[PDB]
Amino acid sequence: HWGYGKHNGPEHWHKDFPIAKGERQSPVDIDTHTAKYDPSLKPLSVSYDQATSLRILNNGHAFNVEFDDSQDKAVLKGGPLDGTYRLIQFHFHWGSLDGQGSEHTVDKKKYAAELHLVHWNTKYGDFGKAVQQPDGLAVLGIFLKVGSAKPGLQKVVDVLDSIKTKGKSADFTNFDPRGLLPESLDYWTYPGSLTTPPLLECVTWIVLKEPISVSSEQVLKFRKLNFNGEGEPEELMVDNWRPAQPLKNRQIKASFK
Ligand code: NA
Ligand SMILES: [Zn+2]
Repeated sequence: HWGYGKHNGPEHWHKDFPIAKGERQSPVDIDTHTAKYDPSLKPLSVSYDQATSLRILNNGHAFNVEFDDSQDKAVLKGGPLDGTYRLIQFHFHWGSLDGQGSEHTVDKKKYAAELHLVHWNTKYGDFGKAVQQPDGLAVLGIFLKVGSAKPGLQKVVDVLDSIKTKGKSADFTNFDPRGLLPESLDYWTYPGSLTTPPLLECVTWIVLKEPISVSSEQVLKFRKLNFNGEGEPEELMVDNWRPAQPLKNRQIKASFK
């Protein structure tokens, strides 16, 4: 019954998921002046040319665009990562107004939304086994600010009418996630967790420094989605973000000088 409301939101999650108070929880605030440049970090290799999207699903918390991860098509490697991580899905977190919505913050700044491209380490064979490992996942996080429209996002925006409520899905083939990337791949990285229950501490976070711009109209359509199922009282899907969590004994590294 976890969600984002007063009675089931982030402040309650620890009761069913005690790791919510663990040692490597996400998201965090990125304090830009103390994130040291690490010249040993490699350029990020984002290889999405062969990505096969399949479907888009409203899961009652966000919407997921799902990919065929049965072969090494769309993969992330390099950067802080050892080996190869396969893209399984992407989703967003966003706010009720433009001044909040992101999960990570940058010098306490909240962006209007945040895109998460979720990948699993192929050395573990399946996603379910990967989430039993401290290096099982790599999530590429990209901030969204409101300004000019993002052309590569419009196909997502236009299908949302068909998945308004929890449990609805639609065929979503031939979507190219390269259209959601900014120009620069400069990033910050740190070890963390899933930002929704079960909050598992599996994730190498890679957060890009450069936001993408989306239009007010694009994010307004996100905010017309529903957390509820069909036939139930309408609860707009907004403010589906977890606030920043204590950094504890971690360092955030920058890929850029
Ligand atoms: Na530091
Ligand atoms: Zn997420």
